[PDB]
Amino acid sequence: AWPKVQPEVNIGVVGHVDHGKTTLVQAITGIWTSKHSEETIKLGYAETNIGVCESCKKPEAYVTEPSCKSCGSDDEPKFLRRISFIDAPGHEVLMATMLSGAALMDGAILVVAANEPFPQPQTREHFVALGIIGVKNLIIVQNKVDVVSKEEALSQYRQIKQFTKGTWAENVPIIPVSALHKINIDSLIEGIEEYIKTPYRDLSQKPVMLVIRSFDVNKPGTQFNELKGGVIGGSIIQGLFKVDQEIKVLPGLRVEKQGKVSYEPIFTKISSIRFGDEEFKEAKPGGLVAIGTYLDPSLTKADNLLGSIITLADAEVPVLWNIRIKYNLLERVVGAKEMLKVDPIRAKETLMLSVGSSTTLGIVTSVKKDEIEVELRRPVAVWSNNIRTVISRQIAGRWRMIGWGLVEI
Ligand SMILES: Nc1nc2c(ncn2[C@@H]2O[C@H](COP(=O)(O)OP(=O)(O)NP(=O)(O)O)[C@@H](O)[C@H]2O)c(=O)[nH]1
Ligand SMILES: Nc1nc2c(ncn2[C@@H]2O[C@H](COP(=O)(O)OP(=O)(O)O)[C@@H](O)[C@H]2O)c(=O)[nH]1
Repeated sequence: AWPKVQPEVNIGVVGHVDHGKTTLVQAITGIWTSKHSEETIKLGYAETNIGVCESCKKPEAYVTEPSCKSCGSDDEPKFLRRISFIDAPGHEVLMATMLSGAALMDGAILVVAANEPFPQPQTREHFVALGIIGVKNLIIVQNKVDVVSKEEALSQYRQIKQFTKGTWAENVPIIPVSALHKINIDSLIEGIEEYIKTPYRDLSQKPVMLVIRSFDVNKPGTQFNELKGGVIGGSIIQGLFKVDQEIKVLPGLRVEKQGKVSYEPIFTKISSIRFGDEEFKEAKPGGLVAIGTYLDPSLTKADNLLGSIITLADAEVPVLWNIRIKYNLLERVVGAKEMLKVDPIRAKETLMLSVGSSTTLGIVTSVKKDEIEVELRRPVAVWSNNIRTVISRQIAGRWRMIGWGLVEI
């Protein structure tokens, strides 16, 4: 038998909308992401086990369920790992969610339609977005190869391989498939194993989890004495959490008093840990977890806590209202139909910073070549110095990434 274990890695599936992201995840997992249930946790999210048939031949040997029959064995295949997929379906340019999901990803798949000319505009943007959020274990999937000749396909392979020449993606593998008719889906599973390894985990590190959702899971009609603590859900970036640990939510609760706004950490205990509809006793990185608490539900209702981080109660985690960022910029942003150039940061101009799952707004109080300082509209929990942030500006009525950087403390 295969063990029931949580997902150990997140892989984001992204690409120009309509190019087949949602279908591809379904080909692999057997689940359809928009929408799914339930659950809640939004986005697209789907998990699958991944296994190998030792007797049989690769790629065909790879399997997402515990049977080797397809290669001729009644033998049980070797369990490799459980993985999860996160894809943001539908409307794009809407992503402060690409930034949330950004910090969840241990690697990505960029879906490229084969019956359409490459790069499309949203396809170039996603390729830069990926560099900015610094997720570099990347497989490029050439989808819909079934609608075009081996030849039209190799042509696009040429174009893609060329377009990544000189880039950090120069050696990123390109895998042809049909998500809709399920062709060569095994080559892809092989590639995922080869090109997106579960990262080193250090379990001694201080537990930290980004909150991407919060619910009140009590159904209407629920008797008061049967009520359930608020549920927070999100993904653990480091350390591990255990049922019954004491934890706190940062920045936490927000106070008026009555004209001067501050933030108080929110303290509570972990009542339960769920991955999918599986309960567990611990939560490590990878996958999206649902943490039950002893919190008054009105605290977690309707994603109130979105953007928070969760640490253990006695953890030491600065909450700052001003931050120093060592930053790089892009020379040009894809912009309108034409390439656009980014002005250097100017004093007092307001910016959008994504830290972890937080998207928070700030006014730039100092600017130099490699560093800037911003006054934040809302404080951010900085759980370490390595923390990557994504600077974005207001360009044409819509917020758009102009570069990235490291928060310094
Ligand atoms: N650990 C834990 N997770 C829970 C619990 N109840 C629900 N979850 C998790 O929360 C999600 C399910 O939310 P759901 O039951 O749909 O609540 P809801 O319908 O959104 N709330 P509402 O009806 O108020 O809109 C899943 O991720 C599930 O695993 C619980 O008691 N403990
Ligand atoms: N022929 C063909 N059609 C596909 C393939 N993948 C997706 N589609 C179709 O493309 C349309 C939108 O694809 P979808 O999975 O929703 O991509 P998304 O919008 O990026 O999430 C749907 O009608 C799918 O049936 C494929 O591999 N081959």
